[PDB]
Amino acid sequence: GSFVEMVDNLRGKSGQGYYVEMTVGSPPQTLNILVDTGSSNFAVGAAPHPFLHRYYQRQLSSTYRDLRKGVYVPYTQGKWEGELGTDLVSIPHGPNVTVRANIAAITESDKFFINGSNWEGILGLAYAEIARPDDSLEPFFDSLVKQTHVPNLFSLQLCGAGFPLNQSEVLASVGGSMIIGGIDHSLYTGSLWYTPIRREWYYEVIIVRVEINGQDLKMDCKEYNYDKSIVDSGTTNLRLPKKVFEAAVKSIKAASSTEKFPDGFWLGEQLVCWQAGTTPWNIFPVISLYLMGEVTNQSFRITILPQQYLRPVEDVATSQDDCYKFAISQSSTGTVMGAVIMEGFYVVFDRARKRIGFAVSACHVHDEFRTAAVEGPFVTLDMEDCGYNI
Ligand SMILES: CN1C(=N)N[C@@]2(c3cc(-c4cccc(C#N)c4)cs3)CN(c3ncccc3C#N)C[C@H]2C1=O
Repeated sequence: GSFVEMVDNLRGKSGQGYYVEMTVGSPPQTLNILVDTGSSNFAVGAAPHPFLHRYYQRQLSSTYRDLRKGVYVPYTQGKWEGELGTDLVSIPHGPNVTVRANIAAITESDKFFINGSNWEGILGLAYAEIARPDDSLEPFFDSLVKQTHVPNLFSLQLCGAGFPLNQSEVLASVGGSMIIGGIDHSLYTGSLWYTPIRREWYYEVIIVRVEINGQDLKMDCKEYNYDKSIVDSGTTNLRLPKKVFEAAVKSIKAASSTEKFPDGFWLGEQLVCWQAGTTPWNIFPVISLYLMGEVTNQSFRITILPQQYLRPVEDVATSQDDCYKFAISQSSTGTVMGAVIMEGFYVVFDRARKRIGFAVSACHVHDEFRTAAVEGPFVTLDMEDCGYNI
């Protein structure tokens, strides 16, 4: 561990997202910010809202600069509108630098802020191509790298607890680490394996094979990346393209057939509970995603356990039972490797070398019989054909 100042600087959980503390303005205004590798804007609440107990007050910052331009950001689950500007920004438990970055001051929103999440803004870590209004609005990390000597790379260790965390607990627990500008060896075990970043917009990758307990899903690999596959700290579930989801669920049901679960469970709608300590992890299969390697015709695989894809939730009666929701769901916008994948691994976003690294996380949840894994290499042909083209 060479970055002790940044280790354990995250808080939160997959259901509400993971956040890091940041400061904006002069004097510094502290805010908690959602870490999102699935978007590219730095936006913070800048007006009163029922679910916020603090927000960015531009009139109190001597270094605030108005860009005199609005920004509207509508998405599937919600939306927000803001006013663009720039200000000095820092990350207390991060690199010891202060940079002038773009900030979308959120003045109106719908279904964005969450009651009890404890975060007041979002940090989009993806590329400029997907920044709103357009790619001319420089993303925070781009500014950080351009204005300082911080290496163009960051790594994330998202730590799921393995059990439900109440309001007080989630506030006092360490949710993981975001190492800005480097890789901390204390956050993973084994080796790091890299997959190429296919294109720099979202953090796009290419999946070349999928197994459920060693059994090949056997679909045309293009299906696995239709219409794209991305790594997103801002998505709770492992989301799969409709046809892949259908085949995967069928296989997971078959592997766990000694126990029957209601359709609502598989739809991610209702929870399933077991007497305290008796969750039958062993009847559920491990899932392996093979990713294109850096060497020609070479791939590697990352394997997760049900301890990753069964999300712990508190029982409706807050009993002593151990309950979960199935965290794999369908998508009409490609594969999304969300917290379900990320909680099992230390993930290195090596922007400098256009690649993403994976290693078994020192904080992944497992049992005495199985562990998450990152293994390689495997001989794989025509992997370029697995990538989708409109
Ligand atoms: C998938 N995904 C995502 N990666 N990021 C967004 C948000 C995620 C959460 C959220 C809430 C709770 C838990 C978790 C988790 N884990 C995440 C709140 S808002 C932001 N977004 C944008 N997209 C494009 C441009 C700008 C923006 C913004 N802002 C589309 C949203 C989305 O649907």
